[PDB]
Amino acid sequence: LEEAPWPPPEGAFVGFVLSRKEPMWADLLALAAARGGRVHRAPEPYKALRDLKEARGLLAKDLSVLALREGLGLPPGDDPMLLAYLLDPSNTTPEGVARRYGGEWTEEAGERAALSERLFANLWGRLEGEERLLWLYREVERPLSAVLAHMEATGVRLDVAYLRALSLEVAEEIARLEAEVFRLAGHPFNLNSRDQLERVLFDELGLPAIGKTEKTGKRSTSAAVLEALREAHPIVEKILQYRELTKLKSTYIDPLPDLIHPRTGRLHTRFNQTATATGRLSSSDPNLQNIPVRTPLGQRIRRAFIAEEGWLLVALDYSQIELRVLAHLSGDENLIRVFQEGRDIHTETASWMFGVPREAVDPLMRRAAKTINFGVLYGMSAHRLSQELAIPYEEAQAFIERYFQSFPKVRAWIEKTLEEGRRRGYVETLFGRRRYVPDLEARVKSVREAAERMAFNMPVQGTAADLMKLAMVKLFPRLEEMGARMLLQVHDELVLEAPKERAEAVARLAKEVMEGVYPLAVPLEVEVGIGEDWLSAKE
DNA sequence: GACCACGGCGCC
DNA sequence: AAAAGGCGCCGTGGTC
Ligand SMILES: O=C(CCCCCCCCCO)NCCCC#Cc1cn([C@H]2C[C@H](O)[C@@H](COP(=O)(O)OP(=O)(O)OP(=O)(O)O)O2)c(=O)[nH]c1=O
Ligand SMILES: [Mg+2]
Ligand SMILES: [Mg+2]
Ligand SMILES: [Mg+2]
Ligand SMILES: [Mg+2]
Ligand SMILES: [Mg+2]
Ligand SMILES: [Mg+2]
Repeated sequence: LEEAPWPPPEGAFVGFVLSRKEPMWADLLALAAARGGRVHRAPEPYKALRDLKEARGLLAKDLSVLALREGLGLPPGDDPMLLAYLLDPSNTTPEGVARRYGGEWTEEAGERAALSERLFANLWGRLEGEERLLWLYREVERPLSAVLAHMEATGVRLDVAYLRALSLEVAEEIARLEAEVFRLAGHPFNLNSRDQLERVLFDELGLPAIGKTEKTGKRSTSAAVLEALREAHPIVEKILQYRELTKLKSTYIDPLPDLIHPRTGRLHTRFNQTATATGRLSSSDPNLQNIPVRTPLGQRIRRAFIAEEGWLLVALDYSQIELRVLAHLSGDENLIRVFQEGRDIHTETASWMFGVPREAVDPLMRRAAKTINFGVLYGMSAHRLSQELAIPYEEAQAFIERYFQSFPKVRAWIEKTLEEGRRRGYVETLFGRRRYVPDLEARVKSVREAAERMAFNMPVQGTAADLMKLAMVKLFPRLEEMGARMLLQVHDELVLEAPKERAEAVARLAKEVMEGVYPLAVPLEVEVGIGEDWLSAKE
C-alpha cells in the first residue's frame, strides 16, 4: 500500500496496537488506517482517534471501548472477526482468522489496518448467498458490538471496603480449617496441592479412591469424590469447607478490589463476542459472569456489586429459557402445553427431589433442580444422577425414563438434529447460527457420543443466546433514551442501572422488550427485580 | 517475569 | 468421577 498522510478518508479500515489486551487498561501505542490502496499512519495515536467516524476493522469493539474511555463517541462498525465467527465459531482469534482468510496478524498498526481491509473483502465474499448468516451479522452481531462497547466502558460499582473487611474474616476461618486438616493428617502439607492431598487421603490415610482424573489418571480429589467420602473420615468435610472458602477468597474477595479503575472508580469486564462454540458471549479480565451466588459466603460477595449513589440495579432473567426454546424447536405438544398453562418444571422436579409439595420448595431447592433438569436433558447418566441425589441407581434410571416419556417429541428432535448434523457437518440454531461437529462421525464411541451431546445442545443453548443478543440490541437504545445503563449480561440475565426515580419504569419496559423480542410457540417470561445490590435485585 | 497443562470449581 | 452442555480463573508443577 502507498503511504499517505493522516487522516484517512471516511470508510477506512483501522489497525491499532495496545500495550495490553484490556482496552480499559491499555495504552494506545499506534493507530493506522487503510483504504483505496493507501495506508495512513497516525503520528499521535490519541489525538488521531478524534479524526475517525467509526472503528471499522479487526477487534473494532476494543478500539471503541478505549475511545469511550477517553470521552469520544466512536462506535464500532464492520469487524472481520464477526464475519469469520458466523462462518465457523471455531474462528475465535485474530491470529487464526488472519491465517485462514488471507494474511498474518502482526504487531504493527499499518499492517493490521491493511489486513482488516483485505480480510473484510474476502469474508464478505464468503457470506454471499448465506442470507441467514448475513441477517445475524447485520441485525445482531454488528449492532451488538456497539452495545457491548458501552457496557465495557461503563463498568460496575463495587463495595471495596466491605470486601477488604470480609477478606480478614475469611482468612481466620480458613486458618481454623487448615489447622484441623493438618492435625487430622498428622502433619502439615500444602493443602492447595491436589497432588499432595491425593497422597494424604489415599496413601497415608486409608481412604478408597472413587475416581480418576482425565488427562493424567491420578486419583481424583474432586468435590464429587470428597462428597462420596464424607462419612469415611473427619478430614473430608474439613477439606470441602476449606475448598469452598479458599476458592471464593482467591478468585473474588482478594483480586476484585485491586481491579477498580482509577478514573471511573468502577470494575470493568470484557464481553467477548467470538469466544464460544454456541454463540454465547463470554466475560473476562475479570469474568463477571461467574460471580458467586449459591452459598452464604457467595451471596455476601454478590452483595458487593452495588448501584451508584442515587441509582438502583435492575436484574432481569428469562424463566426456564432453554426448556422454552426446546419446546419451540422440537414442537412437543406436552412441553408446549406446560408453558401455556404456566407450570414450572424446575419447581416440579424440586418437589419430587426433596419430597415436598411445590409450595414448600425454596430457592436453593429450585437451583438444585435446575442442575438435575438440565443434566438429564443434555445426557446425564443414571450413575451420576444416583450419586448426586443419593438414591438407588434404579430410582435415578426411572426418573430419566419418565422425564423423556413426559415429553416424547424431544428425543425425536434430538435424533433428527444428530442425523442432519452427520450429513451436513454442522448443526444450527433457530436463526441459522452454525457449529461444525465433525466428530459425529467418529469411529470411537466415547468420542462420538460426547460429540453428540455437544451437537444437540448447541441449537438450544445457541438459540437462547441469539434471543438474548437480539433483546440487548433492541433494548439498548430505549435505555439510552431513559438515561439508564446496561451493565452486565449473564447468559439469560441482564443487569441494568437506572436513576432511582425511573427504575420502576425501566424495569417494566426492559421486561416487555425481552419478553416480546422474537415470539415463539410458547410465551417467554422474564423475572425482574430492583435493588441497591445485585443480590437484592434478584430476590 | 512469563507460558503451559492440569485439576478443580465458580457461574449460566 | 460417573454418558449433561457452555465458559474463565485459581494455584500447582514444570518449565523457559
Ligand atoms: O446451584 C446449584 C446447585 C444447588 C445446590 C445443590 C443441592 C443443595 C440442596 C440443599 C438443600 O437444603 N445449581 C445451579 C443452578 C443455576 C444453573 C444452571 C444451569 C443453566 N443451564 C442453561 C439452561 C438454562 O435455561 C440457562 C439459564 O440458566 P438459569 O437462568 O439459571 O435457568 P432457567 O432460565 O432455566 O431458570 P429460571 O431463570 O427460571 O430460574 O442456562 C444449564 O445448561 N445448566 C445449568 O446447570
Ligand atoms: Mg433464567
Ligand atoms: Mg439466569
Ligand atoms: Mg417508556
Ligand atoms: Mg497437577
Ligand atoms: Mg481446562
Ligand atoms: Mg457441569
